[PDB]
Amino acid sequence: GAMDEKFIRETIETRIMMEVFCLENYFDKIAGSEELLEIKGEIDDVAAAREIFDDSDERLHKLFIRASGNELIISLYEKIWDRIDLVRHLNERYVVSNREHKELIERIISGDKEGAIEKLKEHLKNVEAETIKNLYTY
Amino acid sequence: GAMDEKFIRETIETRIMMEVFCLENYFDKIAGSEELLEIKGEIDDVAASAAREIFDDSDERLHKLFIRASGNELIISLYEKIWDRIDLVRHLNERYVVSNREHKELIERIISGDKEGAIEKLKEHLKNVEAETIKNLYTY
Ligand SMILES: [Zn+2]
Ligand SMILES: [Zn+2]
Ligand SMILES: [Zn+2]
Ligand SMILES: [Zn+2]
Repeated sequence: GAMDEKFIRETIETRIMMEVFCLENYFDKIAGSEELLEIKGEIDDVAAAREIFDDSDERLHKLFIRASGNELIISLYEKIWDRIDLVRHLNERYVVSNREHKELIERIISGDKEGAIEKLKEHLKNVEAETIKNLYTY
Repeated sequence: GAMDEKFIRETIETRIMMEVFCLENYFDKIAGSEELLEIKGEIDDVAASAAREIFDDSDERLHKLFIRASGNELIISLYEKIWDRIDLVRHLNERYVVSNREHKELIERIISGDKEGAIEKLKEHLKNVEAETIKNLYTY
């Protein structure tokens, strides 16, 4: 099939399914992880947010999945990662996605589980909307 | 790795992740489907005690329906990828009568519009299946 609106929407919906489940169910492990603080540091360390982005982005989303310790979930996420990576490269949103990550991280470390789950959904839906908005602006 | 408790628990957790997401987000499509009613009919057409022939066919169809209703081909394809594993785990412990009862209750919650209760029942069903499979991992 084509690289089209449906392909994009399916990718982001799958991410919401997986990443939000893991954030919700492994919230305390994520919040307590050294990896989270390292990612936060990498974001905080710069004003922009092109260099910051690709690393920090993959690391943050993959952390939520890894924290499950469920090797089947981890493997399924790795299986679809090239597709996830394609879709993220369709539209450059470094500054704004970075801001959303930073806010997500602060909700997590401050213990606002309900708000972190909301922010992760909002973030993925925002990314989706902007990617679809720009599908014909190449 | 081994076919052990962790393997089993990971399988059921994955199913809860996928199937509950799809039931929650495509509830009205599932509730309105002809397939759901065909499955219910197949369950209702034999005694609670006769679930064995019932079971394999109705069970795969019911769980796969939830996924299919998403219309998300990536989700559908990932569920298909893990299906042989799901099918292994279900075969580890024979629970035909009781799982069939749980399917019937789940279906009734769906067709009656009780979305919150259907989601609860699906989770309870998968967790009940998990617990019994682990309970019996050394009773072979
Ligand atoms: Zn790149
Ligand atoms: Zn992101
Ligand atoms: Zn069989
Ligand atoms: Zn079942």
